[PDB]
Amino acid sequence: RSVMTLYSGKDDLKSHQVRLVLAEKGVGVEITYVTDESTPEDLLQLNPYPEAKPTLVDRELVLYNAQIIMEYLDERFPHPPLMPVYPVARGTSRLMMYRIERDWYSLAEKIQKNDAQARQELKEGILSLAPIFADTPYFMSEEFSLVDCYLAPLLWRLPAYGIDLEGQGAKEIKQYMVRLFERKTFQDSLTEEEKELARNA
Amino acid sequence: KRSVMTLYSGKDDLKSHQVRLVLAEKGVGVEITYVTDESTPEDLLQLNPYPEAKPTLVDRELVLYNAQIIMEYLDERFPHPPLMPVYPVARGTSRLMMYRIERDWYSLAEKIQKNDAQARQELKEGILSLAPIFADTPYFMSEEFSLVDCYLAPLLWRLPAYGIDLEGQGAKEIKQYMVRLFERKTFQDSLTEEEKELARNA
Repeated sequence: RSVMTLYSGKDDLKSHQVRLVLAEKGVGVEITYVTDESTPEDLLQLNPYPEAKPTLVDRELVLYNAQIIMEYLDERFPHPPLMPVYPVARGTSRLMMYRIERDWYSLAEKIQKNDAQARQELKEGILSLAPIFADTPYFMSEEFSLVDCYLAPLLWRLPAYGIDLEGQGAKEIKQYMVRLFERKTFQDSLTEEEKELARNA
Repeated sequence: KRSVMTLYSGKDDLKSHQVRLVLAEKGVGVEITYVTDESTPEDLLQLNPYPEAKPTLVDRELVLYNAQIIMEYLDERFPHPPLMPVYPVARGTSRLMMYRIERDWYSLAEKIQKNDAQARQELKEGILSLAPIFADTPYFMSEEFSLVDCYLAPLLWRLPAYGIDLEGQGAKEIKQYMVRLFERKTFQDSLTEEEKELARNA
């Protein structure tokens, strides 16, 4: 068909981002799910790197790296805007996205290997964001953006990460989580595997 | 407080040279504070929380690190001349090529400056295999000078210092692109004295 193909993980944190963005753009995509057990021959030629998900294929153009995909989707499908307009705000947005992947997505990898230092570090970091959400309903923005597409998959996996939010700042973050998860686009972007993380853990 | 942007650049740093090239291409003037691994200033220490804290651009209350972030900021805040394509598909390709240069080649250049002899050959084998694309276009997958060339110009300049010489077939196209790249007045203006000294002493 004349429709984009997405090679996605079933439980992958970065594949969930792309799926959330495609839902926010309202675009229909053919999703082929890939496991660590077996990575398809089609994807094997299209993606040269060990980590193969997410990969978006469209006509001639093949793209990997999740932020490259997310920025392409925002440039190809402008409505609704998931990035700010002015270059200063766009710089800050990109920088926050960089620091979320470097400081927190890395911690989560360790938390899946049951690191308790990383678990405490991520909880402390998440709770420190509380004074942002007393200013703006979303991350440093009045409107939902791509930075919220970094935080939403991460904060969804918080019971599975063994993280329970209490103390000062919990009320503010939990409200932000409500604004994030109650979105129809978020609920539609969930795989059954991703849905099973909440109601079991 | 000062009404001009401040770049915290390295003297021989690869990613600092990218940012310096882009600022030269945009024609915008900047107070450049040079930093060594020996000592990093109190100002820079407060704004950047990472071990490797160069390049760092500081503008009013906005601090930016990561070279690709800074380079994209500069292209968006200073539109003339455009160093990125207009259409979304071309922009995605450019970003992917910029991603692969840093993942595949810039990683080898880290290993060369340490010890590695294998990384020297791997970078040589990488560049010479990409030689047919330079026959197609005057710049890397582009008819005009883009940010992809801003990834290649710090790399190919240091090619005598890496110990890689133009070898066999394909190297005619590489050197012709290199001479097209290095003879830009923006490139020569972006070079530090340390970076100039790599050319003559190797």
